[PDB]
Amino acid sequence: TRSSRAGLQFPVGRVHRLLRKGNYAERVGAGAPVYLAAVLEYLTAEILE
DNA sequence: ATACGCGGCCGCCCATCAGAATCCCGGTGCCGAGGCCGCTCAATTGGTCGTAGACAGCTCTAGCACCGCTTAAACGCACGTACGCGCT
Repeated sequence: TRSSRAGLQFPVGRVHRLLRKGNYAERVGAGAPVYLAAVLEYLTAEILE
């Protein structure tokens, strides 16, 4: 389930919703919620340490 | 009248009993992961429809290349002036 299937530490089923409610393009590409959680986690980790 | 005795005082080394101080073991407070949890409202699940957008065909602009006549602009150097910058 999202983190699982994706294999990330970030919420994949949270940024998908905001990107569709922000109202960016007409519909949303399937690519992004998942990809978009990934880089975010990556940045998150780069600072903490 | 005249000579002997001594008396506590005292420096001396020498003895006894308490207090100061270092080491052998310590309790205490603060910070940060943990656990617990629970009412719940946002994500997920299973599902339909339709429409963007991938994709293949097509044609039809414009970006490339290439050349040579013409010449304005760059080049390099020579000479000195009037600033950069150092000192006071």
